[PDB]
Amino acid sequence: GLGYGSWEIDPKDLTFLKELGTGQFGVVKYGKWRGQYDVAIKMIKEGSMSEDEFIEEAKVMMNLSHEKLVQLYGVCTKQRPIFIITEYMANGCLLNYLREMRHRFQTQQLLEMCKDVCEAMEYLESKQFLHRDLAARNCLVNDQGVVKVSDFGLSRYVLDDEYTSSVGSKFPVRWSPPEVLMYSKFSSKSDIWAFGVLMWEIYSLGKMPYERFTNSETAEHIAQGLRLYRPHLASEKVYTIMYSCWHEKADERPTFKILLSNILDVMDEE
Ligand SMILES: NC(=O)c1ncc(N2CCCCC2)nc1Nc1ccc(C2CCNCC2)cc1
Ligand SMILES: [Cl-]
Repeated sequence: GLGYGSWEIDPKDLTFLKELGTGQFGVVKYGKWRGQYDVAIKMIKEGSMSEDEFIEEAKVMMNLSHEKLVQLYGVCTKQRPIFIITEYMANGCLLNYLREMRHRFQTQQLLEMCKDVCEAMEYLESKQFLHRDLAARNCLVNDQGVVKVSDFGLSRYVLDDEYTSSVGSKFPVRWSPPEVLMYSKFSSKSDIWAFGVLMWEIYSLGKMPYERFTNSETAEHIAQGLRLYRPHLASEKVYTIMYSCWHEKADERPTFKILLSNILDVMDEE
């Protein structure tokens, strides 16, 4: 089924309706399942993914369920290439959504985008599940403007060495705390750091972090104590929240449960 019964999905039940673009593993198409239900169809470019390891982990992701997590519906593994079938998010990638100036966002909307992500992240934390590549590019936006976290944990199965070497051209340097860039120490607290940068992305309407620095310069500078400036759209109270995510000591960073409380406190003042 589609979130019910088997999670090996029959490709014959799928109809391809539009190209959505490409992501980490290549082409993504919009389709319908059994003519009724919208789905996104991730066609996994062969050689890009550690497929056996992912399919085993997919059993684990099938059991995560939260409103603000993009739902994994199943896989199509009986063909070349394999497909991953997920919830359809009609407004696309959060990063691109933020950069479309026509939306004329209120800060009330930006803050709720942060709450959306923080709720998904608190749930993953409660399940001891790291995202490992949290950023605006890995969030999606549905037809109601709701933001949801996507492709949690999938960095573990990326075979492109430019993405997994901390010095590769594609490593999420700008979203990584010093202990990751320096020692490869991943934890819930490196997710917390990334969420702070993600909050800065949102309030910066999708500007790239540290845009005047190369990856290597950024890693050096954040390690010394350089930090992202307060976005003009972020109040002091909002900036204190993202800023708290970038403490030099991991154990001084908050949890996602604390961050959620902090965001809700600010929302409740409106
Ligand atoms: N699960 C999904 O719905 C979904 N997953 C991954 C993904 N992509 C492509 C972008 C890069 C990351 C991988 N796109 C997705 N949907 C999607 C939906 C609409 C658009 C259009 C709508 C008009 N304005 C924006 C463009 C683009 C992408
Ligand atoms: Cl800067």
